[PDB]
Amino acid sequence: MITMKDIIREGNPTLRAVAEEVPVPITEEDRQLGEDMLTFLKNSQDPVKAEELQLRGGVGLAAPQLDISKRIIAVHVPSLSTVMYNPKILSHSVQDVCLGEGEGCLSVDRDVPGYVVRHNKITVSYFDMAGEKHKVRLKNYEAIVVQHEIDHINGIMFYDHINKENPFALKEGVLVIEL
Ligand SMILES: CCCCC[C@H](CC(=O)NO)C(=O)N[C@H](C(=O)N1CCC[C@H]1CO)C(C)C
Ligand code: NI
Repeated sequence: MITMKDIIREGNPTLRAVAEEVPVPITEEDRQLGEDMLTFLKNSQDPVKAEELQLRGGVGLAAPQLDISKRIIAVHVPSLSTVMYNPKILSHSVQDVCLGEGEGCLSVDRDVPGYVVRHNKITVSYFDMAGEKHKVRLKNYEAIVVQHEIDHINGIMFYDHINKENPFALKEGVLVIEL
């Protein structure tokens, strides 16, 4: 089962590499990995299990974070709960958005203050565990989570987006989500 022991941290080069496309039809191993990833997210959100297993809560996870350089992401937003294989953003809004409390990441063991501005709306295509294609329109928090995970498969970390000089600057027009 995935626990914090399996999640690599900032400094590990795999987090900055570009993940490899996975085969379609989906391999049984990639299917299994996806299942284990979703199970981790659910476990991390269960107050009791999170304590038992000493897990940090998370709403998304990308294969590279497990030192598996593959384009596989799992999301469990408290809704949206699924595993996306070879996900790609086909289009996005002009309008941007950011979480008022900033972002964190299971691979980052330090607090990095500041706004992470992303697109408020995105259209994403992906293959599910059965290798069947889906095209979904996401927005707000769900869009933020998916962009955070897709960034991982492109070797990008949330803090790469922070304006170090002015971390809480808010360009006129950007939306804010407060959880
Ligand atoms: C919103 C963008 C998606 C964040 C995904 C991460 C999980 C992760 O490491 N993904 O790669 C998470 O849950 N992080 C948490 C997080 O940043 N959260 C949880 C509630 C919303 C937001 C607050 O900043 C903290 C607990 C580390
Ligand atoms: Ni992360």
